[PDB]
Formats: sequence, structure tokens, C-alpha cells
Amino acid sequence: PEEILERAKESLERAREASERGDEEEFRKAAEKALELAKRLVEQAKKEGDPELVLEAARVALWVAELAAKNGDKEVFKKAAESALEVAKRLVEVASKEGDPDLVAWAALVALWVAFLAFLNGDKEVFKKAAESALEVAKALMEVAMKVGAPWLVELAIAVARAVWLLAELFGDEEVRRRAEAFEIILRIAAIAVKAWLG
Amino acid sequence: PEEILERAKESLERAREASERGDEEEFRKAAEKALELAKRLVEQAKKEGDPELVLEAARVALWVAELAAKNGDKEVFKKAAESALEVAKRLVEVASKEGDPDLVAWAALVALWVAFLAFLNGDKEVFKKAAESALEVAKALMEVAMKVGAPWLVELAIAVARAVWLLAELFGDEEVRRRAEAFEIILRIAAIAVKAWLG
Amino acid sequence: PEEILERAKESLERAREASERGDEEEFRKAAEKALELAKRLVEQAKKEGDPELVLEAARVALWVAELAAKNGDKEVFKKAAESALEVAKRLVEVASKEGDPDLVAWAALVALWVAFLAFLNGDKEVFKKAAESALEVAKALMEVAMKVGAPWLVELAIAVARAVWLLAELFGDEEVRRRAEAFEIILRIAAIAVKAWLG
Amino acid sequence: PEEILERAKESLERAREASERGDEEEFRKAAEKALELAKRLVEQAKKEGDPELVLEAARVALWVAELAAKNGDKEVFKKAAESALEVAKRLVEVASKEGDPDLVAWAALVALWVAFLAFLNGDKEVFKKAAESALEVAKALMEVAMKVGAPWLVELAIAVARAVWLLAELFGDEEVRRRAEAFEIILRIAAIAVKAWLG
Amino acid sequence: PEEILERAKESLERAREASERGDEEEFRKAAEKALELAKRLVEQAKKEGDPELVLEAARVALWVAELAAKNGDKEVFKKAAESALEVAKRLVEVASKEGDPDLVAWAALVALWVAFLAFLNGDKEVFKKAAESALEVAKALMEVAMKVGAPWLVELAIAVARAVWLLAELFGDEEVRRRAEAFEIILRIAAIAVKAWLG
Amino acid sequence: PEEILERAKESLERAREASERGDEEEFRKAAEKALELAKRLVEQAKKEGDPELVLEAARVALWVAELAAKNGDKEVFKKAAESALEVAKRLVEVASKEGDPDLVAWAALVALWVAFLAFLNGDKEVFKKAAESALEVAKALMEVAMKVGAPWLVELAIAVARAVWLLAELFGDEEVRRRAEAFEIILRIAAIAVKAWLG
Amino acid sequence: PEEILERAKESLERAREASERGDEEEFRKAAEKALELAKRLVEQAKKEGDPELVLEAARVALWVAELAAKNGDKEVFKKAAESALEVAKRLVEVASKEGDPDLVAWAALVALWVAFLAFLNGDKEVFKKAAESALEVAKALMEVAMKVGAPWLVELAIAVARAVWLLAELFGDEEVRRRAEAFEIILRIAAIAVKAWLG
Amino acid sequence: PEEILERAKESLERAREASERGDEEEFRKAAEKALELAKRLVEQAKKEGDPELVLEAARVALWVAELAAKNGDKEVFKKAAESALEVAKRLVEVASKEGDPDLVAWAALVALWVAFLAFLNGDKEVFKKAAESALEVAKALMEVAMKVGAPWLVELAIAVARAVWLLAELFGDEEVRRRAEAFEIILRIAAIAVKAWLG
Repeated sequence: PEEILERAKESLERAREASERGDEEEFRKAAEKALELAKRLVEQAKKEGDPELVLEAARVALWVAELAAKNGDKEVFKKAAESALEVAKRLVEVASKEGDPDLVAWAALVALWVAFLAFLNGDKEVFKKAAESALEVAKALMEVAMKVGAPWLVELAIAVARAVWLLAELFGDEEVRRRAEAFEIILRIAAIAVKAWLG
Repeated sequence: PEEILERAKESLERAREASERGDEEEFRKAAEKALELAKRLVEQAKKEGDPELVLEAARVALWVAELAAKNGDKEVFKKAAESALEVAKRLVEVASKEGDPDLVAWAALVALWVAFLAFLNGDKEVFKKAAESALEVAKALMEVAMKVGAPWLVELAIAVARAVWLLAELFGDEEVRRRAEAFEIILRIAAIAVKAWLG
Repeated sequence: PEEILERAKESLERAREASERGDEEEFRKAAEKALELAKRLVEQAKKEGDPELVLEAARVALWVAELAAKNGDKEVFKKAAESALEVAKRLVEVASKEGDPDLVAWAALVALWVAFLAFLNGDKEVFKKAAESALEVAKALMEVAMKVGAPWLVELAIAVARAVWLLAELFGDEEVRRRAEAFEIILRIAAIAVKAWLG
Repeated sequence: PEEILERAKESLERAREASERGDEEEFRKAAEKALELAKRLVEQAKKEGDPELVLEAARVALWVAELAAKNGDKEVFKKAAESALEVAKRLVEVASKEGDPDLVAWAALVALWVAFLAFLNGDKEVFKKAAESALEVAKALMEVAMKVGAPWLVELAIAVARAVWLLAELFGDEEVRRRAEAFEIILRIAAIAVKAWLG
Repeated sequence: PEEILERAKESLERAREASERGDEEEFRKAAEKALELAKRLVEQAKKEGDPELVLEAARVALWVAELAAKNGDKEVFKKAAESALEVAKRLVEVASKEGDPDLVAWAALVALWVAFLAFLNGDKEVFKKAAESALEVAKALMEVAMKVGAPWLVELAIAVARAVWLLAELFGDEEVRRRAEAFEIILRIAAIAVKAWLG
Repeated sequence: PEEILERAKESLERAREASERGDEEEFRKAAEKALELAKRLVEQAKKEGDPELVLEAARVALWVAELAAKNGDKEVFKKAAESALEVAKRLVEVASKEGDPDLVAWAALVALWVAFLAFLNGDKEVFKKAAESALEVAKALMEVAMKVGAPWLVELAIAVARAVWLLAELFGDEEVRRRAEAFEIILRIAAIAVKAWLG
Repeated sequence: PEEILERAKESLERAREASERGDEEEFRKAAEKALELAKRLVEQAKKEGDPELVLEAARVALWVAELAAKNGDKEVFKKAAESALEVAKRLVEVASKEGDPDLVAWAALVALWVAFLAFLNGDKEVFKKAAESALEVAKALMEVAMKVGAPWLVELAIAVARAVWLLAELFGDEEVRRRAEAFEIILRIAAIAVKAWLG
Repeated sequence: PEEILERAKESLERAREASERGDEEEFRKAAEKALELAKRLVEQAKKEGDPELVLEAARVALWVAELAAKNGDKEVFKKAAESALEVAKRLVEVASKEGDPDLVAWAALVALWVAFLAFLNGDKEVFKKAAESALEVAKALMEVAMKVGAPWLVELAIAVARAVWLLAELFGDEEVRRRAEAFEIILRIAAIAVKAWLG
């Protein structure tokens, strides 16, 4: 994972330099190499039981995504966002498996950041994918909160729902906005339930 | 119940894989097998006096329902929601029988989640069924609260009424909305009564 | 009263099964048998000085009423609501006779529940009867509060007035709404008087 | 007074039964007999120095008035309200004579209840008479408060003024409403004066 | 003063009886006799240094004024209000002479009550006279407050200004309203000054 | 100063009697004699170092001004207001010379009272003169506050600015209103500065 | 500096007398002599290291400016305001050199007072110069606050920004208003930074 | 760095004098010399590991930028702002490298000040560059806050986001405004996460 991480970082540097200079071939090549290396690192994380590696792969994926938006190359941006959301899902899975809150919060932040990058570039499709992943992460976040105490997870989940709603508000995807509003309502109910259970 | 639970879980995995790959025959087959197994597990729960089994069958039913909405296959979604509401009713029954609050709260959450899935898919019929079941659960929730103390049940019941109202607001079923508003009023009254009684 | 109560309960079960299956003859027959048995039980309560029997007869009557609304058979629903309001009046009478607050609160809740069932079915006539009975119960509630202390009865009475007003608001019976608003005003005055007297 | 009270109560029972059955001759006869007996009891109260008798005569008069409104027989209702207001005036007189607060508060409540009965039946004339009597009672209430301490009388007086205003608001007698608003202003001033004096 | 007071009281009783029966000659005769006797009593108060006599003469004058409004005889009502305001001025004078707060507050209340009686009868002329006298009393009230401590006089003065403003608001005399608003502003300033001085 | 004060007071009594009777020659004569005597008394105050004499001369001038407004004789009212404002300026001067807060507050009140008298009579010219003098007094008030502590002077100055603004609001002199608003802003700044300095 | 200060004061007295009498030649002559003497005194202050002399020269300049506005002679008013702003700049310089807060606050007040005088006379040009100098003083005020503690400087700076904004609001120079609003925003940020740093 | 700093300061003095006198050749020459010297000083800072040198170079760059806006020479202003933003980026880099909060806050303030200078001059291009750099600094600020404690960094980051939004509001660059609003939402989420993590 260490050599993998360093190679992925150097490829990200290549991609940033190619974006500043204005390359495409090296741009997409280093980008997809970084995503392949990040997926390989995610594989290594589960084969060797390391959660932090998943988070770092997510961060690497996020960096690649941000670069695409500055660059604007959508063809690679979509692949990067798909990778980032998949890594977020894997993070949720391993966190619910182990019972570690911080991983869930990082998953929620990764989902929301993919959403924000979409909102910046203006890609309604990946925006919907991101919002769906974020609401799913809110689900799993409330569930973990119920499982392992940590009341602040409840507040974080409600706030993530509100954030998804407001982001859909600015962008305009009323479908996503309706999903988010209904989810905030039902999550307020579940929140009162879990708070009473634990506290 | 254990082997039953594992078989139902594996059938749910089959259904999820069939939904991602895009199957229908295996999709509906594994789905209805999961519902049949969940109903069998509900039977086993009462024949062997286990409440938690009812909750797990509800969760399994809920998972199947969510999948239908992602999939969109309404013909199975309606059966799944009917099963989920019936399991919620059984949960209310056994909870009022024993005097266990947590079961009632889980029933309310199951009803509201069926409602939210309906709101997502946009099926006004099952939405009305879900809202009615939820208000009934609020009734039984206030009743138990009066029976076994636990004041937080009162707040949960009022909040469930408010949630049903707001969900009907977003969807638009003004009939359900009127039922919910009137129910919130009369429940505020009953709430002041029960709070004075217990506290 | 015990055998009477069990027979009334079994008749209620008959009525529920007939409503689910879709009967009318057995429906109305078991319903009117339940009401006759509940009135007989009310008789037994006074002849043997038992208040709780009155409350249980009220509950049985309420159950029959709810069933009519799900069923929609108005011809029996009106008789059931008339019975329920009469039982509420008897409850008020015996409570003011003995000086027991809880009975008065249960009377208020029974009146409001008859009102809510009317609002559900949409029968303005019985709605007016229910609202009148509820305001009368608020009168007697303030009176008892003055008699036997228990300040919370004051808050309950004001809240019942507000609830009658809001229910008339949703339904639309402006006459009942005006009665309720005027009654809330004069009850706020009486409330300040009684609070100063006792506290 | 005791035999007088019992005879008046039995006549009230006659009147209630005649109202339920639908009589007029016995209705008005028992009603006017009850009012005559209540006035006789008021006479007995002053000739034998008993304040509580005045309050009970007021209550009896109030009961007769309520019955008229349910019945709707205005020709007797006006006489009943005139009697009730006169008894309220006598109560104010004897209370200011002795220096007993509770009697004044009961007078205010009697006046407001006559007003509310008028508002129910819709008789603007007696409504104006009632509002005038109520404002007069507020005057005497502030005066007693200044005389015998008891600060809560001040709050009760201001609240009675506000109640008269709101009742005139619902009914519509803008003249009475203007009287009440001006009276509330000047009573707020007098209230600050009396509070500073006593406290 | 004692025999004078009793004769004035008996003349007031004559006037009340004449108003109920509907007299004019005896009405005006007893009224002007009462006012003459009250002025004689005011004379006696200063010749024998008794402040309370002034207050009682004011009360007697106020009673006569109220009666005129119920009666509506304006020709005597104007004389009564002129007398009452003059007695209020004399009360202010003697209070500032001696340094007794309660007398000033009673003067303010007398002025406001004359104003309220005018507002009832609807005589804009005497209304303006009353408002002017009330603002003058507020002036002298702040002055005394500065002289003899007693901070509550400050709050009473500001409240009297606000009351004059609101009364002019309901009646409509915009000139008086403007005077009152400007006076409230300058009195808030003087109030902050006096509060800082004393406290 | 004593004989001067008594002669000025007697001349003021002459003027009041002449105003009630309706004189002009004696009215203006006693008025201008009172103003001449008050100016002579102001001279005596500085020649013999007595501040209170200045305040009493101001009060005498204020009394003359009030009388003009009741009378309405503008030709003398303008001279009286000019005298009063000049006395206020002299009061500010001697107060800043000695360092005595109360004198400054009395100056502010005198200026505002001249303003209020103008607002009553409706003389926009002297109103502007009064507002200018009042804002100047607010300046000197903040300055003294900075000099001799006494934080309440700060609040008094801000309140005087607000009062000048509101008075200009009612009257309508938008120029004066703009001056006052700007002055309130800059005085809030100076107030935060002085509060931090002292406290 | 002492003889210089006295000569400048006497020239200011000459200018005030010439303004009251209505002179121009002596008016402008004494004015420009006062400004020349104040600049000479500013020179003396730095050559002999005395900050208070700068403040007194500023005050003298401010007095001359005020006089111009009462007089209205713009040709000298502009020179006076230019001098006052330059003295304010010098005050800021020497204060930041030494590290003395009070001098900075006095600079801000001088700038705002020049602004207020401009707003009075209505000279948009010098108004813009004053607002710019005031915002510059706010900059240096935050900087000193960061340098020498004294948190109240932060609040004073924010308040000066708000005051500049409101003054531009009343006058109408939307450009200055936009500068001030943006400056208030960025100063709120810098304020949170400095508060966290020090406190 | 010391001689470099002094030479850069003297060149800044040359530029200020040339701006007041109205030069262009010396203006741009001293300006670009100052920027070259500041970049050389930034080089020296990293080659000799001194963070404060970076901040001083930023301050020097900021001073040059301000001067351009007063001067209005855009051709040099753009280069100055580019330099300032690059220095801000370098400051963020070295701060995240070492783990020193104050440097990050200074970077945010530098970015916002470049933005404010742009808003003053009205150059939408550099305004967008500045807003982007500021949001990037907010990102790195939250990241450091998570890294090295110091909760106040969280509040500073949220406030910087709000400030960028409001600045875009006044100027009008709705694109930048949308970026800022979305960033504030996602930063509120990240803020709740980091606060829960640390505190």
C-alpha cells in the first residue's frame, strides 16, 4: 500500500502539472492510472484489514475529481466520481462491519464533496448519484449511531440530510430535493427515537 | 428461525444481484421467496414467543421494498409494502400484549419507512395505507405510554403525527393530510392528559 | 360486569371480522349487541358503584364507532356516537359526584375522539353534538378543578377548548368555531380565577 | 334558605326535563318559579347575612339561563339574564361592603357567563347589558384590590377587560368593543398605580 | 366636612334614583347640589389642611359624571367634568406643596377617568380638556418623582402619557394624539434623567 | 437674586392671571419684565458664582414660554424661547467650566422642552433653533461624560439624539431629522469610545 | 506650543465673533491664521514628541470647520477639512509608531466628525475624502488592536465601518456605501481573527 | 532577507510618492521591483525555513495592490494580485507542512483583501481568482483545524465562506456566489464533523 500510495500521489502530481500546462493525453492517462492505483489500494485495504487506506484512496479520488472540474474534462470526471462514490460505499460497509463512527462521517463528507464538485461542473446525472449515495450514507449513519452510541452521529445525519436538500435547492433537481425533504422528516423521527434509546 | 433467517438473507442477496444485473424472473422469484420466508419467520416468532424475530422480519421486508423502488417493479413492491405493514401491525399487537416500548417505536419507524418508499416511487394508494397504519401506530403508542410509563413515547407519537402530516404535505394527498392534522390536535390533548397522569 | 365485558368484547371481534369480510347483517347485529351490552354494563356500574366499568364501556363504544368509520355504515355510527356521548355525560356526572379527576379527563378524551371520528367520516350533525358535549365537559372540568385542587385540570380544560376550536376550523362549522372561541376566552378568565384561588 | 334552595333545584330539574321532552308551559312555569325562588333566596341572604347564598342563587340563575339557550326560549332567557346580572350587582355590593375578594371574582365570572350565553343565542341587547355589568365589575374589582390587598385581583380585572373586548370582537358590537378597549387602557394605568401602592 | 360629605352622598343617591326613574328637574338639582357641596368640601379641605377630603370630593364628582353619561344629560356632564378637572388641579397643587406621591397618582387617575367618560359619551371638547389636564398631571408627577424619590412615579407618568395617546387614538383627536406622542418622547428623556439622578 | 426671583415669580403670576382673564398689554408687559428679570438673575449668577440660579432662571423662562403657547401670543413666545435657549447655552458653558453633570442634563431638558413647546404651537423656525441647541447640548454632554466619568451621561446623550429625531419625525422638518439621524450615528460611535475609555 | 495654542484659540474667538457679526475678510483671515497655527503646532508636536498637541490641533481644526458650516463659507471649509483629515492621518501615524490606542480612536472620531460636517453642509467631494480617511483609520485601528491588545478597538473599528455605511446611506453616495459595506464584511472576518488571537 | 525587505520597503515608498505626484514610469518600475523583491524574499523564506518572511512579503504585495487601486493602474494591479494570491498559496502550503494555524488565517485574510481590492477597482476577473483562492484557503483551513486542534479555525473557515458569498452578492458574480453558497453548506457539515471529532 505504501509504494502504491506514493505512485498514486506522483501520478496525481503529473495530472496537476498536465492540467496547468494544458495536456490531455498525459492528463487522462495519469488520471486513470491514479484511479486504478486507488482501486488497487482499496483492494489491499480489505485484504489486509486497514480502514485508513480506504479513506486515503477516497482522498486521492477526490483530488482527481477536483482537478477534472478545474480542467473540465467530463469524460474522466464521471469515472472519478463513480470511483469516489464506490469507495464511499465500501467505507460505509467496512465501518458498519467494525463499528467505527469516524469512517462513516468521512464517507458522508466524501459523498457531499462529490456532490459539490458536480454542482460546480454542472452535471445533473452524477449529482443525482451523489445525492442518493449521501442519503444512503445518512441511513447507515443513523444505524451506526443506534449501534455504537455516539449521539453526535445523529446530528451529523440530520445535517447531511439538510445539506443534500439545500444543494438540490440551489441546483434545481426537484426530484432529489423531494427525496431529501422526505428523508429529513423521517430522519427527525428516527433521531428522536435513537436519542431516547441511548441517552 | 435461524436457518430461515439465513435463507431469507441469501434470497435478498440474490434479489439485489438480479436488480443490479437487471433480472425479472429471478428478481420476483427471490423477492416473493423472501416475503414468504419472512412471514414464516413471523409465524415462528409467535409460536416461540420471540419479539426480535418480528423486527428482523420487518427489516428484511423493508430491504425488499427498498429494492423494488430502486428497481421500480411495482407489482412486487405493493406486496412487499402490504407485508411490511402487516408485520408492523403484528409488532404493535405483541408489544401491547407484553408491554415493551421499543417494539412500538420500531413499528412506527417501519410504517413511516414504507410511507417514504411510497413517496419515492409515487404510489398514492400504498401511501394512504402506510399513513393510516402510521396513525394507528401513534394511537397504540400513546396507549402504551399511558400503560408502561416511558414519557418519551408521547413525544415520539406527536412527532410521528407531525411527520405523517408533512409527508402528506409534500406528496399532496390532502385527505391524508387532514386526517393527520386532526390526529395531531387530538393527540396533543391526549398527550397533556398522559403527561399529567404519569409525571 | 365481567361476563358482560367478555361478551361485549367477543361481539366486537365478530363485528371486526364482519367488517373485514364485508358483512352487513352480522355487522349491525354484533354492533348493536355490543352497544346494548355496554349500556347494560353502564347500568351495572352505577348499581354497584364502579367507575372503571363506565370507562371500559366508553372504550368499547369508541371501538365500535371507529369500526363504523372504517366501514362507513353511518346508520350504526350515529347510534354508536350517541351512546358514547351519553356514556361521557354519565362519566362526568359520577366524577363530579365522587370527586375523581381522571374520570373527567377520560370523558373529555372520549368526547374529542367522537368528534375526531365524525371529522373523519364527515358527519356535521354528530360533529356538532360532539363539540357541544366537549365544551360541557370543559365546563365540568374547570368546576372539578376548582373543587378538588389538581391544577393540571385547568390546563387540560383550556387545551380541550383550543382543540375543539381547531377541529371546527378544519371541518368548517363556523357556528361551533364561534362557540369554541368564546368559550376559550371565558375559560381563560375562569382559569386565572381558579389558579389564584388554589395556588 | 335550605328548603328554598332544594325547591329551586327541583324546579330546575323540572325545567330540564321539560326542555328535553319539549314543553313550554311547564318550561316557563318552572323557570319563573326558579327565578322567583332565587330572588327570595337573595333576600334571605341579606336578611341573614350570608354571602354564599347569593353565589348559589347566581349559579341557579345561570343554570336556568343556559337551559334557555339550549331551548332557545328568548322570552324567559332575557328575564333570567336580567336576574343574573342583578344578582351579580348585589354580589359586588355585599363584597365591597364586607371586603371579600372571592365574591367579586365570582361576580365577574357570572357577568362574563351571561355574556357568553348571549353570544351563543345571539341577543345583542342582553350582550350589551352583560358587557356593561362586566366592566362595572372590573371597576369594583380594582377598587377592592386597592382596598384589601390581594394583587391577583388586578390581573383578574385586566383579564376581564381583555375578555370583554375579545367577546365584543367576535360578536361585532363595535360600541361595546370601543368601551372595552378604552377601559383596558385606563385599567392598565390604574393597575400600575395599585401595584405600586400595595407591593 | 363630615356632615357635608353625608349630604353630598345623599344627594348623589337622589340623583341615581332620579336617573333610574327618569327625572330631569330633581336630576339636575341634586347633581348641581352635589357639585356645590363638593366644592364647599374642597374649600373646607384647604381651610383645615386635609388632603383626603380633596380626594373624596373628586370621587363624588366622578360619580356624578358617570351618572350623567349613563343618563346622557350633557348640560350637567360638562359642569361635572369641569369641576372634576379643577379638583384634580387642586390635588396636584396641594400634593406638590406637601410632597405626597399618592395624591398625584390619584389626580392622574381622576383626569384619565374624566377622559374615559368623555370618550364614552363622545364629547370631543371635554375630551381635549381632560387630555390637557392629564398631560399637565404627568408633568407634575415627574417633577414630584424628582423631588421625593419614589421611582414608580416615573413609570406611572410614562404610562399615563401612553394612555392619553392611545385614548386619543381610539377617539380620533389627532391634535391631542400629537401632543401626547411628543410628550411621551420628552418624558422618556426626562425619565432617564430622573432615574439616573435618584437611583 | 432672592428679591429678583420673587419679583420675577410675581410677574409670572400677573402674566398667568392676565392670560386667564384675556389681557394683552399686561400680558406682554409682565412677560417681558419676567424675561428681563431672568436675564438679570443670570447675570447675578455668574457675577456671584451660583449655578442653581441659572437653572431657576431657565425654569422661569420655560414657564413664560408655556404660557405663551396656551395663550398663543407668538411675538412674545419667540423672545421667550430665544431667552431659554440662551440660558441653556450659558448653563452648558458654566457646567463644562466647573464639571457638574446635573447642569448639563438640565440644559438638555430645557432645550427639548423649548422644542416641545414649539411643536405644540407649530413654529418651525424656533423648532429648528431648539433642535440645533439640543444637538449642541448632546455634544457637550458626551464631552463632559468623557471628562468627569458618570457613564449615564452617555445614555442620556444618545437618548436626546433619538428624541430630537423623533420630534422632527412628528413635525416634519426633514432637514432637522437628517441632522439628528447622522448625529445619532456618530454619537453611537463616540459612545462606544467613551464607554471603553472610562469603564 | 503653549503660546501657539493660545494665539490659535484667540483667532478662533475672532472667527466666531466675525461669524456672528457677519464678516468675511476677518472671517477668512482668522480662519486661515488658525489653520496655519494649528499646522505649526502639529510640526512642534513631532519635533518635540508630544501626541496630545496633535489632538488639540485636530480639535482646533474641527472647531474651525464647524464654524464654516454654520457660516457656510465653503472656500475655507474645504481647506479646514483637508487640514483636519491630514492631522488625523498624522495622528494615526504617530499612534501606530508609539502604540497608543486612544490616539487612534480620536483619529477615527475626527474623521467621522469631518464626515458629519460635510453631510451637514452637503459637500459630496469632501464627504468622500472623509469616508476614505475613516475607512483607512479603521484599517489602522484593527492593526493596532492586533498589536497592543485592547480588544475594544475591534468593536470600535467595526462600529466605525457601520457608521460610515449609514452616513453614506443617508447622504446617498452609493460608491462610498459599497466601499463601506465590503469593508465591514472583511473587517468582521479580521475581527474574528484578532479576537481569537488575543483573547 | 533583511536588506531585501528594506529595499522593497524603500521601493514601496518610491511608488507611493510617485502615485501622489502622478508618475507612471517610476510608478510601474518601483512597483515591479517591489514585486520581484517580494518574490525573491519568498524564495529566501523557503530556502532558510522562515514563515514570517512569507507573511511580510504578502503584506508588501498587498500594499502595492492597494496603491494600484488608489492609482487605478490596472496593468500593474493584476500582476500584484496574481503575486499576492501565489504568496497566499505558498503560505497555505508551508502552514499545512508545519502545522501552524496563524499562517492559514493570514492566508485567508490576504485572499479576502485581494478580493476586496478587486471589488473596489471593479475587476471581475481577478475577483473570481481571489474568491477561488479564498475558498481553497477555507478548505485547507478546515483541514488544518482537523489536524492540529484549534477549534476557532472552524468558525473562521465558515465565516470566510460567508464573507466570500456576501462579497459576490454585492459585486454580482452569481457564479462565484453559487460556488460560495454550496461551499458554505458543505463546510457546515464538515464543521459539525470536526467539532465532534476534536471537542
